[PDB]
Amino acid sequence: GSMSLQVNLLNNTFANPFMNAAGVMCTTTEELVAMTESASGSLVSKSCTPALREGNPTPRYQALPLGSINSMGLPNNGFDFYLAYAAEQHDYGKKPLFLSMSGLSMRENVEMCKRLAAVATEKGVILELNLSPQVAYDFDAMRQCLTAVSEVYPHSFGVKMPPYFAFAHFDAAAEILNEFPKVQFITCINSIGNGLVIDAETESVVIKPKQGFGGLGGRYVLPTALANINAFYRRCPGKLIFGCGGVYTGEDAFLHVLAGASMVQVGTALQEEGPSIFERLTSELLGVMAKKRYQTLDEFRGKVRTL
Amino acid sequence: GSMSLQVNLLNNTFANPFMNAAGVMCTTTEELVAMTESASGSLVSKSCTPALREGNPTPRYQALPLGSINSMGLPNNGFDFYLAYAAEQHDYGKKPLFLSMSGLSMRENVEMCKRLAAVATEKGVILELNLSPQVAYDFDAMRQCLTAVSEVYPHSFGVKMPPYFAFAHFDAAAEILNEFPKVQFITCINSIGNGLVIDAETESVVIKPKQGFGGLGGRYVLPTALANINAFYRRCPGKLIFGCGGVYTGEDAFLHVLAGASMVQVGTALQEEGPSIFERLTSELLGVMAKKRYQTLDEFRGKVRTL
Ligand SMILES: Cc1cc2nc3c(=O)[nH]c(=O)nc-3n(C[C@H](O)[C@H](O)[C@H](O)COP(=O)(O)O)c2cc1C
Ligand SMILES: Cc1cc2nc3c(=O)[nH]c(=O)nc-3n(C[C@H](O)[C@H](O)[C@H](O)COP(=O)(O)O)c2cc1C
Repeated sequence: GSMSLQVNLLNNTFANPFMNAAGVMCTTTEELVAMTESASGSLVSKSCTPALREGNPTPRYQALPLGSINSMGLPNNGFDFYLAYAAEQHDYGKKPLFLSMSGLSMRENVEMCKRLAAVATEKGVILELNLSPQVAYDFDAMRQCLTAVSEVYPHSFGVKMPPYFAFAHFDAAAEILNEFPKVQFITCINSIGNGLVIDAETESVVIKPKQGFGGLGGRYVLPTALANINAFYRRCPGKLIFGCGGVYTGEDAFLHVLAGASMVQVGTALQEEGPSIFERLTSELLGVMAKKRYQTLDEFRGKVRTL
Repeated sequence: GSMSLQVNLLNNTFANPFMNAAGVMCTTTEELVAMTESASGSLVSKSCTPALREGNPTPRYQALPLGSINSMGLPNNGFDFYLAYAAEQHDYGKKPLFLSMSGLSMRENVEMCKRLAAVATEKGVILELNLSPQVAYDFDAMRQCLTAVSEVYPHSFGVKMPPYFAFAHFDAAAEILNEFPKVQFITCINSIGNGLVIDAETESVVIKPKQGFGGLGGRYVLPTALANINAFYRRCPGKLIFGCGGVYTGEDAFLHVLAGASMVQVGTALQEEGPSIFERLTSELLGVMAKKRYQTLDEFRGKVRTL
């Protein structure tokens, strides 16, 4: 019968839940256009700092059989660039736009948010604030960051979270997030931090920054991502959860949604395949839903069965 | 090509670096005997509490294409049983023995160590104290725990660590462990905590306890294990590191050792294959060493090349 990947949230309509992960194929004008032109339901711009940033020395990304490792070091074109893309260039007629922000201090985030507010009101761009020790592993730094943005930014927004690995941490993070009604979505997860890939043939690490230590993505991270999606799905019932981590197929995405995901972001798989991946993912997810006789995402979002 | 997998540490000689991971295939008398009869260089008994524990309701372990998920809940025969095995049954002639301890409180570890001391002294059993919201993720508690144990246990021991994901955490944990000369080895890592596996066919989780959340092992964890091994190798130059996580082949073990491992523990792969796996692994590591023109482990232990 009839089937739909449509999602409705944050006062927008999305043709499907798929979008890129912040930082993957969303740095340059061409990349942003290409994401807008793709079959994805949305897109998010590369996490930005106030000024242009070169990022870390190369090699700083390596694809792997089971995913990827990277230490990009936030290379990006600067806030003015992404702001201008949001203000003047993005076709909102095609799909909604998220802007990812990753200031190097609280003060940097405060300053960009003050400027973002106008473009968010007028054009409807949606902030994804990157919190992902790094800010979200320090609950005090995390509270302080959110308080500061909330104070100065007169709009809803969402937060991109590093993975946690303990229920006490799920509770502590959710408790903080729930004190901020402007945080209306939570993106789980960023990379699994600081893995170390060694190439047995060269007896060496495979990226240059940080003695070879870098964030893991891809097949490595799927169960951690599902854990985090579901953990915050349960503990933040007043908020949406966006999934990110280990999506290569419609079936993978199906798992994200079962766990509680509203949108589903694609990192490593998109890096390897390019924006055409979104045509395949939509098809595949529709195929999974057809075989299981689901017609909408609402039917099974967050309905994973426990034993 | 005269090669040796010999390891020498804590006044002991080990034929090869391989042993079981604590908790895999060593809960019962039969299992400990089979581990002693196997080709492994050593073995460690199931993490013990003061009294026997039934553990969590089943299913509580699931093997996966990329590894395993479990929430066993420390099922074990109790401290008296493993103490008795160490004191009266274990053939130290065949290989050295480690005893893993996991009291649920500092007081419980203290009282077990008081009684373990005499057996360590007399028979040579070596303690691996399991610090893996839980205690390893709380740095003040960790110091307190090690102070308490160090006060009553006049022998070298090692600690079993959960993975960390941030350089600031590597630094903080290492600084504590470096306060304690009795901590002569560090085992990296326990499982990646609280993953969530969801079976797309059944639309459900795969283990019963804790709504399907459980510790991940196997291929999922290898780069995290290598990071922690190398992280602690670097920051604790006075100690040895035992690797644990994602070892299926002699090549995996080669990577553990390059990262800095002295002993190499085998969990998931051993659960799936049984103790004969140790003949395969010794054979495969020698093959990898012959191809790379190494004769001994310390020729390349810790010698991973950075860029
Ligand atoms: C090359 C690269 C660049 C990334 N850049 C960012 C970023 O700028 N901001 C961010 O929040 N996450 C960033 N990430 C993390 C991804 O957004 C995503 O959280 C992670 O890769 C998990 O998704 P995957 O398993 O689909 O790769 C990056 C990941 C990669 C591989
Ligand atoms: C069924 C099972 C039981 C375990 N029991 C223990 C335990 O009692 N004590 C402990 O420190 N670690 C325990 N672990 C964790 C392993 O020691 C090891 O740290 C982890 O499985 C990663 O190694 P692997 O990737 O080789 O599985 C257990 C793991 C599994 C799968």
